[PDB]
Amino acid sequence: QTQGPGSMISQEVAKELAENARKIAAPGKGILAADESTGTIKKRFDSIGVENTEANRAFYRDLLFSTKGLGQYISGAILFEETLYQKSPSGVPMVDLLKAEGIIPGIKVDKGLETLPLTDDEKATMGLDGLSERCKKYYEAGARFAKWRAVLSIDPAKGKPTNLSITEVAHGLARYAAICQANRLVPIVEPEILTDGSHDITVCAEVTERVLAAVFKALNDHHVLLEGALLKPNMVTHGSDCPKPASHEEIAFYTVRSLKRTVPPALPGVMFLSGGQSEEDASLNLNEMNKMGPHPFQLSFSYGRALQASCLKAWKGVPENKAKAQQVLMERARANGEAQL
Amino acid sequence: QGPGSMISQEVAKELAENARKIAAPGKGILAADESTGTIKKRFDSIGVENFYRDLLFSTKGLGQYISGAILFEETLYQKSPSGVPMVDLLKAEGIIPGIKVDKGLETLPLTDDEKATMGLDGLSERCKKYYEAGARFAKWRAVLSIDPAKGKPTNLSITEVAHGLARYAAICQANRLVPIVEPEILTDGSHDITVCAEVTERVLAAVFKALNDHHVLLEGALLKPNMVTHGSDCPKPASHEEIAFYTVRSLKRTVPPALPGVMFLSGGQSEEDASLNLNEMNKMGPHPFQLSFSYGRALQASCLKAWKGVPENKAKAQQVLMERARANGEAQL
Amino acid sequence: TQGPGSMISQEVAKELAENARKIAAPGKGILAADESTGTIKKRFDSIGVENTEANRAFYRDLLFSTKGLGQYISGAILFEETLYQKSPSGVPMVDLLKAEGIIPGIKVDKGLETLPLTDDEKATMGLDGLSERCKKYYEAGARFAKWRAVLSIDPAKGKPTNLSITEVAHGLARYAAICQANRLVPIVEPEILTDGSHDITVCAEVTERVLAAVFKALNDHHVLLEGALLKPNMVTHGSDCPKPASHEEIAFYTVRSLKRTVPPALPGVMFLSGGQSEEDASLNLNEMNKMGPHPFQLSFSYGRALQASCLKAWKGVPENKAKAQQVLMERARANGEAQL
Amino acid sequence: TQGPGSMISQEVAKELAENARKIAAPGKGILAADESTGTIKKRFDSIGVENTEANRAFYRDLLFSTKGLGQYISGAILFEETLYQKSPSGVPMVDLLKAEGIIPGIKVDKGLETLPLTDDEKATMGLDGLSERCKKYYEAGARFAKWRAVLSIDPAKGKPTNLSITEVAHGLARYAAICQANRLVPIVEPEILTDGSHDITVCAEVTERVLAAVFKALNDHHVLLEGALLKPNMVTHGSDCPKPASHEEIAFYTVRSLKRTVPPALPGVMFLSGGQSEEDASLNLNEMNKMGPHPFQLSFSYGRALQASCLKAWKGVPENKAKAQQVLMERARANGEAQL
Repeated sequence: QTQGPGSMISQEVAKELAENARKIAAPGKGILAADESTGTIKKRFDSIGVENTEANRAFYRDLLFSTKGLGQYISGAILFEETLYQKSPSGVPMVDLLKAEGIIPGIKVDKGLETLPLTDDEKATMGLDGLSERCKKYYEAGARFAKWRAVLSIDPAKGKPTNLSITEVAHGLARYAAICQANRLVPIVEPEILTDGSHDITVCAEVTERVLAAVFKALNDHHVLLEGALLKPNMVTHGSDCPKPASHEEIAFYTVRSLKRTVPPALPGVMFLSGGQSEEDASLNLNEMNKMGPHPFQLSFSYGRALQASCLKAWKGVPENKAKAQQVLMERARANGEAQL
Repeated sequence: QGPGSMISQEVAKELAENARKIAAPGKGILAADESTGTIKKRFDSIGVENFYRDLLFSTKGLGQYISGAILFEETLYQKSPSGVPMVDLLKAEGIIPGIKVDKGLETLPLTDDEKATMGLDGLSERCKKYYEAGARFAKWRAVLSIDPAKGKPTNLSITEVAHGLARYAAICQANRLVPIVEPEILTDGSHDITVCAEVTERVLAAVFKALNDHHVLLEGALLKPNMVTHGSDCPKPASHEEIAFYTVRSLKRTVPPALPGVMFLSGGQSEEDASLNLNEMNKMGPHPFQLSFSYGRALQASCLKAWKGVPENKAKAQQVLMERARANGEAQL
Repeated sequence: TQGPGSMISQEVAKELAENARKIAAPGKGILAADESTGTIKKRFDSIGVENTEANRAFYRDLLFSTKGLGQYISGAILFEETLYQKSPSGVPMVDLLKAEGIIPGIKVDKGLETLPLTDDEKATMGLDGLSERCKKYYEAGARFAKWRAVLSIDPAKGKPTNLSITEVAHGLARYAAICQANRLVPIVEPEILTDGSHDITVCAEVTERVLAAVFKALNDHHVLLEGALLKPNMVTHGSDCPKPASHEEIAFYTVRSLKRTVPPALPGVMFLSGGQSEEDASLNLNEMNKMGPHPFQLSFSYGRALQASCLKAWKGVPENKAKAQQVLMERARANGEAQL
Repeated sequence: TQGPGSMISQEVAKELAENARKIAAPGKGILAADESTGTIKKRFDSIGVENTEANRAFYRDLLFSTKGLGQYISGAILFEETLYQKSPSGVPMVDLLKAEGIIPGIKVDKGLETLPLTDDEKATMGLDGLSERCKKYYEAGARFAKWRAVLSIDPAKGKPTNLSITEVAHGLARYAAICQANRLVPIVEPEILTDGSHDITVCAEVTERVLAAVFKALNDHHVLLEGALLKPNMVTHGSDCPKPASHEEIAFYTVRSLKRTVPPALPGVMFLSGGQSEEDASLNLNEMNKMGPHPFQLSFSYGRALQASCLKAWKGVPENKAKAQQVLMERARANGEAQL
């Protein structure tokens, strides 16, 4: 009587998933969000007088990924599907640039949000249909991790998040994570609890701990390998309309505590969203968290698109401005990494 | 209290009434809209190749014996050679259109090939479109296996099928479609009828708890399970009376009587075996829900056998189609 | 190939089913005669009677020896003392009940205790030694059990909380399985209090959630629904609701919540009636029965106030015995026929 | 904001965390001296000593009066009598313990009972009266509790079934919450027996399912993990397994199963061991500690065999006190050093 090999992730894949997961959530570093859609790229390119063409998107993302030494501060890069199959102007596959900097490619694989019937606009995350085939293709193209956004909200008067909300989120997250790992992708698990409301931080801690207990029990039920998975929740914070906002030390305290109360330490890392300005509250919050411990999980940042805002402004679509632009990107990347510690 | 917490009185009434009509006394559901390939096996006994849908739909009086018809999506938008939409022909007969909306099966990772049913993505939009085109019920098939040595059906299997069914059902009702819930427990294996009874009760308990959690209106839903039987390689086959007994017991043990009907899958049985089993079930006193057995395949079969591929036999082909529809229908009374 | 020890035996299943069917008779009801020494002290004081064991025996003899009472009473709840007690003329109480075909039963829980770190939400205690108690009670002639679980409705405080529901359903399932392991019919009692100003739609919602969880739990614990009974509260508005539901509304919602959650294998559903034929509960169950035939039998578990006028008529003095019994006989009668 | 009644207070949380941290000391272990009157009657009969309260008191006093014992002992399990016992010089046993910094605790469950219609799978009884017992125990000086749950592994029979796991988790979480509501640290004890021929991978799989369920339930019942301790079996092959695991494998899978399921807020995990320094468990725990620093402390809860040599050195002779204590001391020392 033994466990069948078909019931476990193989040695090869478990080692790959663990190694990649560990590299992606590096404390010195962060994930570059370079996955704007055509529609979002239009707004950005417009701000600098650049025409939104496929070729120019290739110029822009070559500008990002070919920045010499970026991998010292950037652990991974989120790509739009177009970019995953795209070559630079000089003929170099985007994934090859990333590889040259040791930056790990990833991609969003969900199909967005849909209201759960008979809830007060509480949301399910869709995308399981054809997800395995997508993950296979993506891995073959060079992606090594996935994203999948789930959303919960807090509203005590309306009983949010309802049981159904939490059940759905946990199930979707677990299915998506197992499917990812079946296709050799590290899943980034993302139960995002919105800050909408005037609840204070203790409420957010309570909700967070309940949601995370549920999510990890679900991950265990679906045979998800925590050693090859990552967690990206919101930090534990007061609601945006709370009249008594938490301090950075408090946010650090409650976030570390919720994680330690619910996250098994087999999970190698927990990441949080930062808007990529080194002085912003998310930086301060994470720095305060790192002052504590050290922890059973690596802490790291997933950077919003604004990280490369100045890079864009420096470049302006002008070839001659590449070096300058890339210099700027480095200094932002470095400074955000350093701000964590 | 509150507004968007409940199904409206209007919609709940429509769903309840349509579920009632679908699971009507003395009637069955016609399953004769079939694909290109699957009618090669069907044709090659009658030996014609390539109107048929017209032959099925233009059969006057069929509503007496047929409560619903299963259509493909394309058929919903299709018109008669006289410009009449197929769904308007079905409507004139009082026959309710329905459609299978799941996207088939996919292995649950790290299980021994137990299956998730796929198809929630875009499902709500599809359902809205189908209602607009005239569909009033939907069908979703989940599959589970029995294998005591391998712990099948596993907790993950049961959990996934219950989740997918409840999700599907809630979405259907959100788009004014009656959901037909089909948790199919395969008869593979050597287990006897007591094992199937035990598993069926566990599965249906999980499924109806999930349906409650997802706010599914039972009054506007329908259940389509296998009858409870011995496994196909079982050395001690169950009698008709035993099948009746354990099937009725499993249902009474797990299914709230707000559900208007239970319409059994053919499950690999003969038409007359299924008829006999249902008869033994009817012997077992009045039930809180309508019980039906499936026979669309047999109807389509004998109609095709009458047709033989010649345009001359149309009338005859329709007459027998009515006759058999009657015989099967009245067998359920 | 399922195995013997995984299911209630045929004989015991038959016994449980038959006793359950008998307990939930439509024209009849359960007599609540299980006053504690203290309660019975109170309303013995109400008629100037010294609360002694002998006088309690007099009183319950007077109840259970009413000739014909079995036409309107299907079961009787006893205090433990009474289960082992003889009438003053030497007849075992259970023998008196058996002569009238009245089935004896008894409460087996040990009351309520707050769930830690909840807002005063309650677990029902009583599982320790419960099996042994049921065995002995059966041995003494008991054939059904009672176990009160409590939940509250409070939207502002998220009540009933998931932990409340989970605890109640676990404890109920546990209790019921043990009962049946000792050949007792368990009366499953998830009582949802009427505290609050919520209207009837809120109570219907909560009742349906709670009952769904309860019956899933009963299934998880291998409980035989065929040999069990349910006694919930009727679905109603809150005691402080400004817009109260009507009798017809109450019937509609109660029947609907049951049909939406209770599997038909369950042979009966009982409700609390205060023992008067004209009160709200009677009219409610009446509207319920007017609403066509049901998968479950509907019945009444009468409160200790039913035999009150019998006690007033008795006044402890022996000469009134017959008289007292007459009163009882009519009372039950009036309460029986009113259900249908 | 969150209600203060929804959380363990700062003072109590701090007390629980500190006591838990002290109990799960890596260089130490828990002394088990909670024999009942019968058990101690057997152990005394082994060395020709009359089993009286006087002699029991002498024995307990000899154990707990060992000066310096607090170096290798962080806790002591007492039988209820011992908690209220005094030395011949009138010093409370718990005060002797306090002087050595050794923390007292007590087993509070009421043993196992078969879950109905299971193949003799066991529920743990003891929740009735548990809160009151815990309050009294704390008042007498108790600071931790023990509660043993038992599961088995049998693939052909589908053990541990869902009901077994569900029950174990429910009982453990209720008990944990009640302890913490009375300021006791609960040691949570989901014991998975080694009966069977399965190999270590099966045990690991089962352990991970069981622990996942236990910890979800601990969360559902608002159990403060910072003030709790876990005491599972090590992950090993079954006792009849033909292909036994190595010490390194046992360490690997045990550590893995814990890291896969146990949140790092839990200060420590303790395993069961005999009083033998070079026994399997000691080498296993040793192999575990070598696997770098862990998110929780690893420790030992010793069996009643630890003091067997002390008990034998005593010989019931008062003059033999001083030496016997040395025998315990040494016997403790090795056991502490064989862990790290």
